[PDB]
Amino acid sequence: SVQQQLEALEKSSGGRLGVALINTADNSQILYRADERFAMCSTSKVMAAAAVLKQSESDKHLLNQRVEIKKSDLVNYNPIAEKHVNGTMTLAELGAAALQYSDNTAMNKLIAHLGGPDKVTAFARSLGDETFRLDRTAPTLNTAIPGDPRDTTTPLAMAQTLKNLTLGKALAETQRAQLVTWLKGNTTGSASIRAGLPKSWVVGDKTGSGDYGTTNDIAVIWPENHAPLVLVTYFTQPEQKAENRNDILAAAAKIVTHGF
Repeated sequence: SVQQQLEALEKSSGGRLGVALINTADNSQILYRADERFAMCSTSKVMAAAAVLKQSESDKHLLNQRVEIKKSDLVNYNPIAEKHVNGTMTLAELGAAALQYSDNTAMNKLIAHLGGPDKVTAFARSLGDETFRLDRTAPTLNTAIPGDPRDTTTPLAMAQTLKNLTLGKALAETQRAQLVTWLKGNTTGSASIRAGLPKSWVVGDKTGSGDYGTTNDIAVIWPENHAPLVLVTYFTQPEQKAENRNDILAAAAKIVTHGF
C-alpha cells in the first residue's frame, strides 16, 4: 500500500517523485524511483560541508580558519554572507550558513576551499558513494534541467550517504556530531519533510530547490521510541518555471513514516 500511495501521489503531482527511506531498526527500505537521477540543488551543500569536516579531522585549526567575504562573492541568495562583507567568517561559520540558511556564498567558499566541485565529488566517492557528482558552484548547480547529469545523485545513494554521514562511519565523532547539530538547526525546512512528521520528532534536514520546480529535502529523523529513519524526498517537474512543491515532500514523508 505504501508503494500504491506513493504512485498515486506522483500521479497527481505533475512531476517525478523520488523517495528513499532507510529504517535503521532493521536496515529495511522504502524506495520509489530511488535509482533515478535528480538534480540535488542545495541538498549538495551537505556534501561540501561534510568534506570540510573531514579535512578538519586532521587539522585542528581548520574550522576556525578565517575566510574573507567580499562584495564580489555575493551571488543570488546569501542571507548570512551578506552580513559579513568586508569582514571574515570562519570555515565552521560557512558550514553553518550553508546548511542552516542555504547560503550560496557560503557553499561557494566551502567549494573553493576544497579546490573545486570535483573535490566534493571525490569526497563523496571516498564514502563509497558512486553516484553523487558536483559539477558547478552556486547558483548554477540549481538549473536542474531534465536529463542533465550535472550536480545529480539518486535518492538511494543520497540516503545511504546521509546515513553514513550522520549516523555511521563517514566522519569522526566530533565532526559527525557537528554535522548533526547543523542539520538539526536548519531553518529552511519547516514546510518540507518536517511538515509530514509528528511535530515532536527530532529532525535534521537540508532542503534544495531549483528550476524545473525541483524541490528536494534530505533528512535524518529520530522518533521518540524507535531507531532513526533517513529519508530523501526529491521532486522535479517538466517545465522550467514550474513552482516548487514542498507540499509533495511533506506528503511523501507522511506516507512513508506512517505506522510508526
